[PDB]
Amino acid sequence: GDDRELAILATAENLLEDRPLADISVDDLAKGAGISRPTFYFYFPSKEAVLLTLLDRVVNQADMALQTLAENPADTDRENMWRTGINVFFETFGSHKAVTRAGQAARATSVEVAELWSTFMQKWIAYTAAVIDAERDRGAAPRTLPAHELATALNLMNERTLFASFAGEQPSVPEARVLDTLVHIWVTSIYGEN
Amino acid sequence: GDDRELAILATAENLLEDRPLADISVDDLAKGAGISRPTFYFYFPSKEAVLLTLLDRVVNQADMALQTLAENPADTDRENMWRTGINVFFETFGSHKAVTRAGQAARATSVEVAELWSTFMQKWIAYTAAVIDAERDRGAAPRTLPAHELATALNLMNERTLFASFAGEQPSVPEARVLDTLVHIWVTSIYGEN
Ligand SMILES: CC(C)(C)OC(=O)N1CCC(c2nc(-c3cccs3)no2)CC1
Ligand SMILES: CC(C)(C)OC(=O)N1CCC(c2nc(-c3cccs3)no2)CC1
Repeated sequence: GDDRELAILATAENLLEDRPLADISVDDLAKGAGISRPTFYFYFPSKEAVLLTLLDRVVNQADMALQTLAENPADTDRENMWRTGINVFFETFGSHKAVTRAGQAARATSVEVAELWSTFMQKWIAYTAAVIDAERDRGAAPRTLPAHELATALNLMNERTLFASFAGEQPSVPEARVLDTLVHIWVTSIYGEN
Repeated sequence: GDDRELAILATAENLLEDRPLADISVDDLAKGAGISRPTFYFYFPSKEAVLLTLLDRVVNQADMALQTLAENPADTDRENMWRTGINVFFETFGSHKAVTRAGQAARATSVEVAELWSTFMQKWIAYTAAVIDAERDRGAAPRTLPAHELATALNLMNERTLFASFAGEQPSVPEARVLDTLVHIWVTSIYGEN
């Protein structure tokens, strides 16, 4: 009943390693999962619904992980604080590169995928702006740009930059350099007077 | 002979305002251009080839404009220097939002579009890193991150952020705030010790 769904999901992720969604069929997924094609159709209406679910799981896993840090006041400098937070996304999405690649491409063809991404991007930006605001309150960061606007561009940077790196796009920041790169830009733009 | 091509190009850009490429037909474009369908096929092999050409023109227009500034040593502060350069892209792409939207989406389905974008992104990053290097040489900017890595992430920020704004994505930085936002992050990350 339920392993069947989980077997579909694993097969989908497995097969996403080697080819896009357009090159994987319901037969491909039923076959991998040890089920017939109409039995697939009991768990999912389409291969696109399988992707949506994979992406949902990865996005939520990154969100929950971020909330774990949000509840814990880890004794450290400002720089370490942002690094560990950026690291949540580096590690989560980086541990699921195929789903991330596929999920990003699916934004353009699927309003459910587009909505999903939009929802969590809104949450992550709001939390970032909440933290920049706290920093400003305590006199740790200067009152420069509107915090929500600053938080938007920085999170958009992280999206584009982390994902370009994972896919090895030309141009991209090498995966082994991306964390350091993003953290530099975050700290100097949040804390910098100029 | 040649206005016919230019009429196809104008009709394509006109029609891109109201719907995507998938909702515009060769008949749509021949019709707008005052030509028959087989006469279209003399100038372009596909609607996708019409897009590629539109994008090529917009990318080159932004590149030439950037090179005009690159040759001129405009007397001003560091902040103004980057602002006018970022402005080249804000203005060019912002004056051609439909082609930009369509051209960005076409990256995913067209290796010629993907290659085109990749080529110019490589050029623009190289020039940015060349300027950061000059700044460092003259003692204007500190030797923090590798310049080419810094330049990559900043240009990726500009890509994602400017384009999200133009399309009015949720989340996005309002178009009237995006220039100020990007310039802040560029100046603090290039010039900031921390
Ligand atoms: C200070 C704490 C740990 C609370 O927050 C952070 O350090 N953050 C908040 C969220 C930031 C974030 N990055 C991202 C994305 C990366 C890639 C695509 S979205 N989404 O949110 C990373 C830094
Ligand atoms: C200092 C000079 C004027 C030489 O350069 C700049 O100010 N630049 C270099 C190029 C930078 C750039 N932005 C972009 C993109 C914006 C949107 C998509 S690419 N490409 O290159 C903008 C700032």
